[PDB]
Amino acid sequence: HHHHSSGLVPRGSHMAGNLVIVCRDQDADAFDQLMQEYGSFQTRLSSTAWYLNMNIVPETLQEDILERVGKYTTLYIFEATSVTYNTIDSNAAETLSTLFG
Amino acid sequence: AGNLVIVCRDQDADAFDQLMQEYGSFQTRLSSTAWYLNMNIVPETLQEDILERVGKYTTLYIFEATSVTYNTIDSNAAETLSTLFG
Ligand code: NA
Ligand code: NA
Repeated sequence: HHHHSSGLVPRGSHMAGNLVIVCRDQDADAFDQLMQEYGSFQTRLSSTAWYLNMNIVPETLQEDILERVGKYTTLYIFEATSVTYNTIDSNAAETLSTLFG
Repeated sequence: AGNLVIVCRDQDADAFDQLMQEYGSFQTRLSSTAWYLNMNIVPETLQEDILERVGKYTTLYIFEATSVTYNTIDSNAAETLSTLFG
């Protein structure tokens, strides 16, 4: 079973807010430093994209990030309602089912 | 339509971007490894399509999005999101 999907459901330890944060390549390392502050509630999907399970209004996260990295920084924050994904890595798959619900 | 965010690993960036071209003005590239797509497509169908063309061991994530907030230097992304997202 390498194909998976989740409706990112709030119930139990899965918070209601499901966010996808994307930056530009040039800011990858700075966004990662910042995302690590959210602990086990985020995971890095690529050098420039993260998933965050947290009850935070997107515009508020945006103001927070711009205050730290600078107001001329490019970023995109989406509220997600589902995820469909594929991985070949057994270790990444268990992290992800847990993080996604 | 539906609002999708597609993310791959850095190793696959060139292959994904070639493939995302078929969606024309309905997609915009946000970074090397992330795209926004405005299209009426089932996410598992998009996923099966991608895996058939890039390889079945490829890592990918497809999110259905219900809102976006952004600040950007990329004129194509600003225009595509502000016009198509809703
Ligand atoms: Na939220
Ligand atoms: Na096809």
